[PDB]
Amino acid sequence: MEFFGESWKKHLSGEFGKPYFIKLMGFVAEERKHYTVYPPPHQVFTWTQMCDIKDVKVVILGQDPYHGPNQAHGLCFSVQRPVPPPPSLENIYKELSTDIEDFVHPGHGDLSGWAKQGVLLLNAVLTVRAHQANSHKERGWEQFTDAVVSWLNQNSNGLVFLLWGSYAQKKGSAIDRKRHHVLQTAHPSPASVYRGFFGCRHFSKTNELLQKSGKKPIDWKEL
DNA sequence: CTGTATCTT
DNA sequence: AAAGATAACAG
Repeated sequence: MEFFGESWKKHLSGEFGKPYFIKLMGFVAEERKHYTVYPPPHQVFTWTQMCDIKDVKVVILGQDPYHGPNQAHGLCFSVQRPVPPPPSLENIYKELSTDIEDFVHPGHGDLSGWAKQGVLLLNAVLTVRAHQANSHKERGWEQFTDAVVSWLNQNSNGLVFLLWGSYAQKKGSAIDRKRHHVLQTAHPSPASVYRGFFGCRHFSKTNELLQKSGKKPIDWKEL
């Protein structure tokens, strides 16, 4: 029992011994000694703890973790109780309300409900220095997350990838566009949401693509 | 009014 | 690479 869920560890451990990862983890450790880094150590890999890797069906991809005190916890866009939904999440909920008829604001920002249904809540970069958005980009996280996306692309079928923001969209290259579905839009952050997110209907679209593939749809209200 | 991306140089 | 411009709205 530990940081990486068993199935994920079993399919990603090969990255552990690679120089870029040994260097990456070294960087994060040094940063944590001089600054506050989010999320906490034991929460950087929460996204491997919600469901078996062979059960992922949808992948919502973000940029990097929330950089405010105790928001980030391993699942992209999610915040544990009693932390109130951050602006980006309130925008996700707003999109969900007009996109999904029955969806109503859950009264909290914890997205474990989606994750448990097979929605991988990943960010392109997995750690961030307090108060500095995307401060840990280009340190090795992207290559690690490329490995994640790559395993899914190669070992799964009919997955729905949701790329939110320019950085997440960089993963676009790694996905067989005819073997999987890739939907891309602006980051739900207030600073960019008006660039396409509001009105993207990614949630209903995901379910329609899912149904056509013969998979049960995600119950976005199940939170 | 301040804090929450994206494009350009 | 890093910073300026630009932008849109809830707390």
